[PDB]
Amino acid sequence: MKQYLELMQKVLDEGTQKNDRTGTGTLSIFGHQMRFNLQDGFPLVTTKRCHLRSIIHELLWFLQGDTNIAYLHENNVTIWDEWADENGDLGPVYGKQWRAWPTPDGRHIDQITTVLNQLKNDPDSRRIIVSAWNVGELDKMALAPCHAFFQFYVADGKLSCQLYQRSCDVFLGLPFNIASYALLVHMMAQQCDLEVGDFVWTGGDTHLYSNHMDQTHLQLSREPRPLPKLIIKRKPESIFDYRFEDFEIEGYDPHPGIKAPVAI
Amino acid sequence: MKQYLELMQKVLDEGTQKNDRTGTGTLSIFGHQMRFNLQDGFPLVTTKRCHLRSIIHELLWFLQGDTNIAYLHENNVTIWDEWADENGDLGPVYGKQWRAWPTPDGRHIDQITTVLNQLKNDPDSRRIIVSAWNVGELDKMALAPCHAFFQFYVADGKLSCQLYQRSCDVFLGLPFNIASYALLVHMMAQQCDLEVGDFVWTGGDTHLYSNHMDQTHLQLSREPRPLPKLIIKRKPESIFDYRFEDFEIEGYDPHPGIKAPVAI
Ligand SMILES: C#CCN(Cc1ccc2[nH]c(N)nc(=O)c2c1)c1ccc(C(=O)N[C@@H](CCC(=O)O)C(=O)O)cc1
Ligand SMILES: C#CCN(Cc1ccc2[nH]c(N)nc(=O)c2c1)c1ccc(C(=O)N[C@@H](CCC(=O)O)C(=O)O)cc1
Ligand SMILES: C[C@H]1O[C@@H](n2ccc(=O)[nH]c2=O)C[C@@H]1O
Ligand SMILES: C[C@H]1O[C@@H](n2ccc(=O)[nH]c2=O)C[C@@H]1O
Repeated sequence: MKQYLELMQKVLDEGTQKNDRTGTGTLSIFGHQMRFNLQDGFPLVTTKRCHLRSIIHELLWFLQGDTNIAYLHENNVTIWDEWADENGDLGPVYGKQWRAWPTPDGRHIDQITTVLNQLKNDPDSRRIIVSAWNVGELDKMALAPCHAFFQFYVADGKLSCQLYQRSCDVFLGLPFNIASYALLVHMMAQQCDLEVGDFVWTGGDTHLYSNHMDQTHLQLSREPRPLPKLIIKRKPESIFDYRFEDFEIEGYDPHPGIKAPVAI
Repeated sequence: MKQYLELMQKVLDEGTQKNDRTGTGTLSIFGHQMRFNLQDGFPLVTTKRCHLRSIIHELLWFLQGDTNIAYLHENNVTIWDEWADENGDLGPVYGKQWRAWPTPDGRHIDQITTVLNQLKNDPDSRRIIVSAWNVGELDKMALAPCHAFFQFYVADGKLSCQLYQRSCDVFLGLPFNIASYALLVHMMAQQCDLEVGDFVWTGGDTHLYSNHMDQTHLQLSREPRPLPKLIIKRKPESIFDYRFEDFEIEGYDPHPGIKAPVAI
């Protein structure tokens, strides 16, 4: 996509070499922002082939509150296996913080049905936030939340969302995280009878690992293709009632897949 | 400053008209980021006289983990009055979250000591974050945090910071928060023997109240002058024992103050 390829060229032209926990080495810039107007097409990268099947099942899993990879295995998704313990558990990550964030006095807040009552009854609220970054449970988590915090906004009968991603692997993770959120925004907009506004992405430490460099320049040599289209064949009673089958992507013509190692 | 004046102009040009919770009405955009290189000078506005005495007692009040306006009345700063109760408490806002975030199991987390040790023992960390958006305790706060989340970063011996502001009064609140956070990056860099880097400001619902149009046009017609320079006169034993005496600004020659009505 024009925004994505421009970002990669920006950490390659402006990035500094860092070191990290996986010990792999990275080129890194700090602070970046881009916008996808969702009326223009579903933001799924066309200059390498992406696997939607993993993106829809991961999102459906987050919305059910589940944090054990059993659901994901049932559906042939293996994206979280490396971080999951003996029993499939990932600890209190995204799904749990979203559906049941624990309070000091034993309550639990459901941040997804809350954001939906705000979109319905007070869409002009400046408080329409969901946060996965609970400081109090980070130590019990498999990996610390990358897509940490996000906020919805309504303007001319259209729903917009801004994510703050504190750490971004531009080659491997970012294709995934922007199609995940663009898909959450069509689901909230279908439920609130609103149109789709924009997906604003904001990055903290936005980087490219050293062992993703030739791949990065291979992708960068491709001309982006026309952006796909999301067709939803049903309007479930709730945001928690979607199924994989209700989602169709039309017009998707990517350049060939590019393979690359995942850091530990 | 040029970055700040441009956002004022982006909200008047592009802003949508919204009805906010005070009934006053706002010119509003969603999603904006501004980068400040703190080597080029202290980012205090010069097209209107900003008052650093309130900016600095509030930040030392925050680092103390105090949520009561008592200390703030002793130093003649009146910014928190109409939101405190009849005993002076604001409930667990910023300072309580920064110094003592409560787990569901009794314990507390000191996010500034956590960040101090990360900049001194793991400076390449992509988790150098402090958050004040505690979803369990939002009910308990006199006002939900506007400056909700921030992340530090170190690259070639420089300390950077990025703040996410979910709500921003451009004419009134924004000069205050830019000076406040840029001030903390100097404190942190001084304790951690680092040089100062960029101050990335990202905003969600960025807005200008309708009753602030006159003052905006007045300020938008004034030319930005040289940024001040900040001096920290002595080096304290920790970040917790600084005082108002320790801070100074040479070369700050601003335009007159500009008086504006506050909305509640
Ligand atoms: C983001 C996210 C969720 N996640 C979780 C997640 C966890 C740790 C991480 N660690 C690193 N180094 N990079 C990541 O982006 C990352 C992502 C993902 C997990 C696997 C793949 C992956 O291996 N990629 C594809 C290859 C093609 C593609 O990029 O889609 C694959 O399925 O093999 C992607 C995302
Ligand atoms: C941001 C923040 C913290 N805060 C808290 C805070 C809380 C609620 C708010 N509500 C509204 N409507 N706008 C705000 O900017 C705002 C700010 C502030 C409090 C007061 C001033 C203010 O009125 N500044 C005046 C007078 C202060 C002075 O004399 O120094 C000025 O003209 O500078 C700014 C920020
Ligand atoms: C933890 C490492 O994987 C990256 N990562 C992880 C999860 C995710 O949603 N997106 C992403 O890019 C961040 C960092 O490079
Ligand atoms: C809640 C109202 O006050 C504003 N507000 C509050 C605190 C702060 O630091 N900055 C700011 O702009 C946001 C909105 O106009």
